Amino acid sequence: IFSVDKVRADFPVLSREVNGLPLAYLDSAASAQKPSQVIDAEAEFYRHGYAAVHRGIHTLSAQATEKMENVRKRASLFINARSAEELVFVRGTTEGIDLVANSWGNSNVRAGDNIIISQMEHHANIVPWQMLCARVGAELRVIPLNPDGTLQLETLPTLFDEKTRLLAITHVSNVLGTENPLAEMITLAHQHGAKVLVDGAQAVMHHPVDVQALDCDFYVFSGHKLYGPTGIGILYVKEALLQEMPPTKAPWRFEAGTPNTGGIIGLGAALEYVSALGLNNIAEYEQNLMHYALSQLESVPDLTLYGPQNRLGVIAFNLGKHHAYDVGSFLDNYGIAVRTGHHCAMPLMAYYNVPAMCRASLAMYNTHEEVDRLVTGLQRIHRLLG
Amino acid sequence: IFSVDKVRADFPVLSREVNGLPLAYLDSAASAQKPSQVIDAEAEFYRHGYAAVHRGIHTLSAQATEKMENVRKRASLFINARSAEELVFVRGTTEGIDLVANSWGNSNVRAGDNIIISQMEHHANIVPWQMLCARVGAELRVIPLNPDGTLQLETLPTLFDEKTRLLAITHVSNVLGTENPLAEMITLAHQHGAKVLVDGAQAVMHHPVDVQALDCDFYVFSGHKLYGPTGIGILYVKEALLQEMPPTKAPWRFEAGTPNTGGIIGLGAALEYVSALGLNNIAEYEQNLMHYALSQLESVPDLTLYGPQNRLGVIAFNLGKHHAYDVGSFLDNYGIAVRTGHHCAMPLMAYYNVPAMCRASLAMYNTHEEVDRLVTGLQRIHRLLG
Ligand SMILES: *Cc1c(COP(=O)(O)O)cnc(C)c1O
Ligand SMILES: *Cc1c(COP(=O)(O)O)cnc(C)c1O
Repeated sequence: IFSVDKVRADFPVLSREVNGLPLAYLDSAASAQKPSQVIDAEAEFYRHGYAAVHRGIHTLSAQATEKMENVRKRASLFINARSAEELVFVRGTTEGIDLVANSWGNSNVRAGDNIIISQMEHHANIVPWQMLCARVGAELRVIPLNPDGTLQLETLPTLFDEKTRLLAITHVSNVLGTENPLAEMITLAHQHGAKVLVDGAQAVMHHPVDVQALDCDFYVFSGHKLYGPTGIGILYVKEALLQEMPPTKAPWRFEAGTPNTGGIIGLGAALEYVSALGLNNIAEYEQNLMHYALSQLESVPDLTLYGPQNRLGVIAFNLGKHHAYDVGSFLDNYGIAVRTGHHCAMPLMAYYNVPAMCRASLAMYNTHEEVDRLVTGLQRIHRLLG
Repeated sequence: IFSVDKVRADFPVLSREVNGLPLAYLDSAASAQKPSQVIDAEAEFYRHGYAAVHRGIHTLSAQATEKMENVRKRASLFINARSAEELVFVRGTTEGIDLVANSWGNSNVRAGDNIIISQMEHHANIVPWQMLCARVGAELRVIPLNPDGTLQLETLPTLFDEKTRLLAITHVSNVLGTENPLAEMITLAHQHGAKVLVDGAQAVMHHPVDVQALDCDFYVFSGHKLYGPTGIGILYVKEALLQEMPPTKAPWRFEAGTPNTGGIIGLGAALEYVSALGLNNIAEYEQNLMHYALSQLESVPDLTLYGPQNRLGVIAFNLGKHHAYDVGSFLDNYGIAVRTGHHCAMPLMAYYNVPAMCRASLAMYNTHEEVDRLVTGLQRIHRLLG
């Protein structure tokens, strides 16, 4: 069983004070805090094993290359890829998606074709497809939202046709916490010969992810949101699709310039740390924390929530008519870190006819007590400003 | 005055053993070792100040944004840029050059134009221009080498004309250690309205670099070669050239996706560390170490050296008719790390009619004693295999 107090003890930032008050870090969806096992694994590599990694002759370089390829293998097991060679080290989810849009998109999407995204996508899964469509004269189509923050699945027959080359879809919305029915959507897409890229940046820390079971063609996620270092992400490419991506041999073709070995070592340690805790244990604790928060938040007057009741990870909200920026500033003044703004999801904001929302993340190291501070803080803000 | 023993004490890898023997790390040009001030600055950020950085409302996010912008300012002072906003955080020199080739190259190089590179360039300063030239139907022209590893400057009048849009040139050759006459070459290039991109990845650790005095239009270098973390480099863009680079406002337009704040913090600490030592002190010590090495190497039979006598940082060599790979393996078997292969400079190898060379780097933490081990090792290898 999960013990949040033991987990929290691994994270040295969580003891920090902010504005003289104990930090309540509810912004893990923007970036997660890192355990000392991750911090120290990277530091130890720099301290005792550092070298360049291009199968250099000498010992440190050869040992560092092997360390990096062992992390690649561990990442492929983490997402149940068939082969370690299907995994590409990228700088982040943003770059991984862009890499696919140029390497695969440029030679597989032609004039008169269409690409399907959704109205809940992060900008990182919108802009590369907008650019590709303008480059080649294709059409970008958008699955719309329901008020509850789920996709209007009934619109799929009007969007998928013989010229649909790609579906690019978020696994979990970074704003609403909606989890999309990927397996079923992928079956549909493949019936038309379309490939599927999954943006999984908000999925891989909340429960197991199996790309063989999903049968997705591309899958991308971010190291820094998986309790890992910045500057490193993972792009999964189904080995079959390398024949559609013209250029040495794969993974390494897509890793030009010096690898971020520091970040790779830390990412490996983060996968180990998460696996040692167990993703199903994490899921169970976070789901219970989420249910406690949504129940307590019922007692906040004039609170508006956006998204489905079964959200993962994040709670998007606005308080009365107060601007999200001001709600966020008051919460920060209490030592509570939430995120405000458009969350790199302006089409989603436009759908709800707001310019901005507040967002609280509830991660595996957050507590019922921190939820209580958020609830109390929102009540205080409402009294003081209403 | 420089004390190499005090410097070496800051670098924990240098006490490492390899093949049971004390490491002699002569491969800093591939990647440099890092002092604990750099390692710990990054670790400390992760331990006590970590957050996302998009001017997020809350305190940690705001303080982290300010940390990253202070590193940007420190980097601009380090290279004497006019304004911190002229500096772009990139993933590395490879990506920084590619960024210029697409952002500036695509909208300033047209059919029938030409771009000038040199025969000593790293592939990172060749491939983006080859690609751009094929995209737009321009011509790629190459300044050839002299046997001594210097540029054939007399060929410039046949290469520069009214259609020359860009000169892309290495500050210091990663193989030969040749330092090119940038200031003069930049005057010539600007007389034809051509811009100049300088690849400075092997320059910025050896002596001061002043982009205002050079008047270069772009300048790029790598964090991991400047005693800093991996996954981070610097691209300098003369502010005037942002009008020629169409798209928010600059530096930040060219930094999509999450910044590598871990790497940025470590890069700042590396600049501080290098500045505290003093680049002129470093230059003086490395020049004396180099002169000692070239003098001692005279006593190695059948040694071939490539490059000018006034090289910086690296000594490229081959031993008799033995393959560089085998020379490198014997040296590694003695605990001495050199690099072998084509060094990402195949046109340079082809000019010298060899497939590969050995390369020893002599950095600020290397010693006369390590030079003696290299000399002894080469004599031993020659006896044993001749
Ligand atoms: C954060 C995020 C991204 C961007 O990921 P980076 O690694 O920062 O580039 C893309 N998509 C989603 C859903 C995200 O939450
Ligand atoms: C190492 C090097 C590069 C590549 O730099 P990265 O930061 O590894 O991408 C480019 N040019 C020269 C001269 C180099 O030495």
